[PDB]
Amino acid sequence: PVDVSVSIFINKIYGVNTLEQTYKVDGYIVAQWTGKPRKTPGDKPLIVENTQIERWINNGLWVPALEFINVVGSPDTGNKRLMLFPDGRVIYNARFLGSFSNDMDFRLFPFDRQQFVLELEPFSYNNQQQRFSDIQVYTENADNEEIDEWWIRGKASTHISDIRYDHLSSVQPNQNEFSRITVRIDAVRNPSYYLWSFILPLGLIIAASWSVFWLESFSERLQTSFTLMLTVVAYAFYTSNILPRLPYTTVIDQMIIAGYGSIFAAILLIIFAHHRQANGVEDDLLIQRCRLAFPLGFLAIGCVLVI
Amino acid sequence: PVDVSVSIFINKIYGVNTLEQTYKVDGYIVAQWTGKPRKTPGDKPLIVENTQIERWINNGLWVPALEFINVVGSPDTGNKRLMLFPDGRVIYNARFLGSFSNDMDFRLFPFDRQQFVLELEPFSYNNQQQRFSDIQVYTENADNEEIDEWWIRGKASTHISDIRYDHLSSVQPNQNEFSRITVRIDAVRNPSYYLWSFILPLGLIIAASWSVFWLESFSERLQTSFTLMLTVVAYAFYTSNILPRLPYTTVIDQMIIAGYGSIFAAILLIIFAHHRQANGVEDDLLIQRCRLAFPLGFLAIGCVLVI
Amino acid sequence: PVDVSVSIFINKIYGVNTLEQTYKVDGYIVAQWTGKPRKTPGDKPLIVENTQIERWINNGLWVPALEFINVVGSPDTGNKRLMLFPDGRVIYNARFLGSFSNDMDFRLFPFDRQQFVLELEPFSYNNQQQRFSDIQVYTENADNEEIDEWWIRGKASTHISDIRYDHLSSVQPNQNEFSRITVRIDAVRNPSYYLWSFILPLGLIIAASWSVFWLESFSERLQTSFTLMLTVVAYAFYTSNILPRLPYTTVIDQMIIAGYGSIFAAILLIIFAHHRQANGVEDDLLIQRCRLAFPLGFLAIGCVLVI
Amino acid sequence: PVDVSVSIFINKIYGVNTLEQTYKVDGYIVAQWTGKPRKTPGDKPLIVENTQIERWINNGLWVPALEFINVVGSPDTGNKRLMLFPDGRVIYNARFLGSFSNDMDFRLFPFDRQQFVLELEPFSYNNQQQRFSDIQVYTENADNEEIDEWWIRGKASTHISDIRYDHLSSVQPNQNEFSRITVRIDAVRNPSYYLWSFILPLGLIIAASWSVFWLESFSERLQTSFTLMLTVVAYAFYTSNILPRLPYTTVIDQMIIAGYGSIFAAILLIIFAHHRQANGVEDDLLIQRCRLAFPLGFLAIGCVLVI
Amino acid sequence: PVDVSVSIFINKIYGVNTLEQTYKVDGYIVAQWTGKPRKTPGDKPLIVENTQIERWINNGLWVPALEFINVVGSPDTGNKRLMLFPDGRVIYNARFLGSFSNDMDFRLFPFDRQQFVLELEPFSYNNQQQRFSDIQVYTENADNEEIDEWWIRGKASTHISDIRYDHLSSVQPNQNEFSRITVRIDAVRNPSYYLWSFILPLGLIIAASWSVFWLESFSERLQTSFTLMLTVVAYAFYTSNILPRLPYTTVIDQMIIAGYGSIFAAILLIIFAHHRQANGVEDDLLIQRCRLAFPLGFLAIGCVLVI
Repeated sequence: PVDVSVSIFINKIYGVNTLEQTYKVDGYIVAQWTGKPRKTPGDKPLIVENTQIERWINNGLWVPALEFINVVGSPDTGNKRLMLFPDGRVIYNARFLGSFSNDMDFRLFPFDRQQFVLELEPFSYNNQQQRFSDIQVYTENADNEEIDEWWIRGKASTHISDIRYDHLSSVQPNQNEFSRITVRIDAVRNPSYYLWSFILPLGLIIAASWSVFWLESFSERLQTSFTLMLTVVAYAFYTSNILPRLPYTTVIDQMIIAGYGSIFAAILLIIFAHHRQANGVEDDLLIQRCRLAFPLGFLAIGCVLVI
Repeated sequence: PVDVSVSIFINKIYGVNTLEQTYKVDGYIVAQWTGKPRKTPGDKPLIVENTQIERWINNGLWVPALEFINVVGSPDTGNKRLMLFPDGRVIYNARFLGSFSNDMDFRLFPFDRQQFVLELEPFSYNNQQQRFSDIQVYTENADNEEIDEWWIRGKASTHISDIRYDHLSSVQPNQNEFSRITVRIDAVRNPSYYLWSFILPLGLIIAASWSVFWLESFSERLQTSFTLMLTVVAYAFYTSNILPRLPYTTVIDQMIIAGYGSIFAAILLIIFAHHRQANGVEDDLLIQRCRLAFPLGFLAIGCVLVI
Repeated sequence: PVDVSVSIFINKIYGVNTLEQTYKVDGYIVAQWTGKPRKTPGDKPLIVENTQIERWINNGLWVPALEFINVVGSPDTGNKRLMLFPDGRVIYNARFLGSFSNDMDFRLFPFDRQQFVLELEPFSYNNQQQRFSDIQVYTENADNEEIDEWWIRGKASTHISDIRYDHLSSVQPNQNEFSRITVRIDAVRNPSYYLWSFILPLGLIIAASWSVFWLESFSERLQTSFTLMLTVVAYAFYTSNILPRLPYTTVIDQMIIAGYGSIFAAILLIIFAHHRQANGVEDDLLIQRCRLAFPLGFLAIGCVLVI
Repeated sequence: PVDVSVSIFINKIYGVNTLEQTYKVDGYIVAQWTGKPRKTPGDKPLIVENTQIERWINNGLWVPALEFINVVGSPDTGNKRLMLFPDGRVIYNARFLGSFSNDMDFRLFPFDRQQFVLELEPFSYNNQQQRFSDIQVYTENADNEEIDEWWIRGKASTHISDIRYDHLSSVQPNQNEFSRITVRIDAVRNPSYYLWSFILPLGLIIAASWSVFWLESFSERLQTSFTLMLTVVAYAFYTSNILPRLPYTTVIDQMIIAGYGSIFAAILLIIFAHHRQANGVEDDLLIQRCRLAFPLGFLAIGCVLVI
Repeated sequence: PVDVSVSIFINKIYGVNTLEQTYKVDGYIVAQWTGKPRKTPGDKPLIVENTQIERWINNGLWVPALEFINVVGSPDTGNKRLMLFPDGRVIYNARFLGSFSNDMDFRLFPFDRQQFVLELEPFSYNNQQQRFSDIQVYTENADNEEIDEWWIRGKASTHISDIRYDHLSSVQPNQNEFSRITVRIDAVRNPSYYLWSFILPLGLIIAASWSVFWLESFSERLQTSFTLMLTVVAYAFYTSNILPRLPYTTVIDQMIIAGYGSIFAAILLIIFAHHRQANGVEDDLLIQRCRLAFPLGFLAIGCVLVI
């Protein structure tokens, strides 16, 4: 059971893919273990650089393949180095950029918060053959968050576990568990742009829609209702052209639907108010009371919506 | 006739491209067979990792090439391993990400349901030379479907078959059959987003369009009809900018066309009512009757559509 | 002069790029010739798979390079095999996916019809050194055309030709000709989507635009004309955001221009009728006349255009 | 100083990237020089194909690296061949597809005209070590200009020069010169599409905007002005969504700004006419003057700006 | 401590990605150091080209791997050469294209100013093993800035520093410092396009929106306000579809929000004027006053909001 100590440096996380639930991570990976002692040039450690590494494998060196479980396709392995010590220690250091997978819930967008995970596991060697001892994940402070799309909330959380693959061969008695490293980094989306350039104008438009009941004529009210409908449609289009593709309704989508329904209920109430009573009465109490009740009814419906 | 037992682990299915009829599949592939026995270091099984694999082949090891039939270009094979047992067993294990093709019908979108298929076949060796014994496909449960784009409905269906290529050589007596593994996985699209953010606003706009006959003046009616047409145009624009490119009409496209035809028929009826009777009679009976005859008749039209 | 018999299996054609005039083609390529006999294990033919291929070339085996002339960049070569027969026969079989070029005229879109071409030619060896004997192009029937964007109409047309590169050396007497295989596949675009969601709504919008002359007042007519102009603009925008990039006007672009001109001529005719006569006359007869002359006149203009 | 004669075949130029000032070039490159004589298999010249080339380099063959200076990243080198003659001649032939950069000015778009340049230079050897003797550039006729986006004006123009890199070491006396081949191909953009589907509808919209002064009432004029503003806005959006991204104002952008300013000046003139006279006399005389003075000053500006 | 002198030639900077804070840089990298003398053919230095370089490493040539710190994934290594001198000097020259990251603040867009940085560092060798001696950064003048997207303001600033990695082993006394080269290039964005086609039309639209108070009727004012709102919505749509994605509000976004607020305050003031005094007195004094307070107050608040 070989003891392996790892350390993963994280340079950047970016490239959010909402539909595919992937994210790009660039950083470093260090893995250290202890092998048979060896003679080096002098007693100083030996340095082996990318191509030369393969040579040592062809001559019998054991370098285990550590696979990113949650990765998406072969990542872009940058420079890689082996440091070989005379006492047998071996250190594998590699720059890596890769697309990783994780369950991501975007329903509370733009106020969502996610957690980027990394999953390391030996590809061929089990835990009875090769064991994980140490994890250390370092994230740069970068406290000037205002510029970045995402805000990291705390340093990385680690988790070593043992994964049991049930569905395997039947001649292998007990060598079916593997040592898996899982790294989690919580982060929150910066909603400033969506607050100011999406939410605030939408609320202003809906308030303007409420301002329809201050028209004197019925024809004016009903005709302007369609201008309001078209306004909401154009705004929803601008929205959808900017916002990311998704298979569920975002919060902004819900505000859009709320504006649609408010205008629809306004049209219904306008028609009803004009054609309610007898003796050619428009029920002036209904119109001039709705002129202030409609904002409060909608605000109560929205405070119930946030639940 | 070599008996090969395979096992395909499916990690993720995503990236549907509607125009190309492709979908990306990331997972593992395992293949086991029995060859001539071999001496290993001790009687313990030997493990060979990516680069060294090629070396063993150059010294005479026979590793057959298994091609994904329905694949699109060279897939991205990640880490790969050979496990060699002293009794002759050989196991090939490889991580793979690839884009696959299949007939996909999106006419009932966004309520469509598809089936992702995989087709494995030996590239050069026929069925009289190399045979498939077992198929085993494992899919993760992933029971929090509400977030995922597609909902897997059931376990995978497998089928070993014999494929016969007619157009071949003329010296080949009986070596013209191949062993093909076929895996099918049914799936259904999540229609929530298109129901709430597309279907509901489209229907609400169509109802608001119906509300034109409740106008008193004729000029108001005809002038407002054009604002309604422009609303439907902007809505169809927003729709088409979001929805996937396709060569046929989706259900939503049909609803857009239905809104167009509804407004056009409304304009025709408005003109008819204004100039049906003599001496400039409005024919208010027609206007009042269609005020509620358009909804029932159009729902009947859509019902005869759906069936 | 080596006789080479080829066979090209065409699995799928897709991914047309209008601006680049490229299209993606995935299939197989087979090339067969007869060489000096060779010793195999037994008298059964020998099979060589991807990597080992290079070894055989390095030991003196002659494998000619066949270049796709009309391809765009290095294609994605999948699995490849060499079949070596004891009598000297050699068969090269390779899976290939590539982007190919051909002159493509999209003026009649969405009613255009194109033909996908493939051009094979030996890269270095001339016709006095290497000759093409047979071509056979196989495409699966796939008679369920309704799903696919393009409809293949008949089997591929083949043509062996000899191409003479003029600009060559001046000491070379006659070794300047090459054997080129040309494959052509005619196909027609499925216009259903563009028929129903583009052409039909456009005609409906243009007829509704003509319906402006049924307004009683002049001011109503002129004010509504601008709502119609904006409607056409929004429609052209929807179109252009959806339709493929091109450097020339499609049929749909001309229909957009036709709607533009119809609305503009309508505005011109409205002003003319308002100010045709002296003493504040409206020339209502002109409005009544154009009310039906615009359908007839514009459809006569469209039918003269379609000749 | 070795004399090297090259030959560049140009198959296609496409894929202009406006922001990056890049263009895709697909063609062939041939380079010939004369070396020490050599023994061939038989007395006929020997042909070496892609993979074998590297082997021949390891055995002492001198093949200089010729770099495309203005290229962007590693181009896609397809098949490459060495033709070795017994008299010592060496010919390197390779298919190449690459993205190239050059100063491109798009200010007069869609009436712009550009020139595609290619820049070849030996990577390691100077002019005293390796010299360019001949250039021969072959460009396809492509006389079906109506379909192609760009019109080539003439065959390629070439220019060999010697480049001196100032910023270098101080021990190198005069070996700081390199032989650079420069190929230039002038071309003019076909403006038909942008003329008919962009310029003409925009001018028609602006003329309709001029038609505001023929409204009788003041309220009609001022209220219609805002729908006209909205029309220009929607058109400008359609424009910018189709037209290529750029860091400067195109001619079409200038026409958009001209329409905007025309509508704004129209609003100014409308309000001025309404309140130029005391007691708010409408001053219809000003409207009757400006209705045909405004297009006059506009088209005067349109002819002036051309200078 | 090996002294290494570098030289970085910068060919082009482009491809700014606002969300990822990356930019593509193409140029050359030169590295010079002095090793033990060597026998060459003659006294002229020996030149080694790309592939052969790798061979020389397997036979014992020491070429240190220098990594770009701020790069994103393996850069696109073009041609590379080794020049070996008899006096012991060794020079590595390589063409490179890569994606680089740096803190980039786009808040003052379109007047933003950024700085493109490059960070060079040895991958495996520390400063006691390998040191940087000289920096020389050469940038082409390119003084025709008007065409290019970005304008470089001054020549590059260079800086050698020593970077200390804390998290390392604990037996290593002082081998925790590395020699880092830092290159900074200030640059300013070309605002012409965003000035003329975005800022100026937006200001004209806002002034036109102010021109609503010159309407005589109350209904005219209130109904026209909604057309103005819709105009602002379409304009914001056009902007956001063209402008680059960002997580914060640009200056242009602030102007859009300001137009929104102007229209909303105009509606508020209209309603207030309609119901300011008893009996729904319209308060013509309020309209007179606001006709000049709204523009002047907007100028004052806009001048306040920038300091």
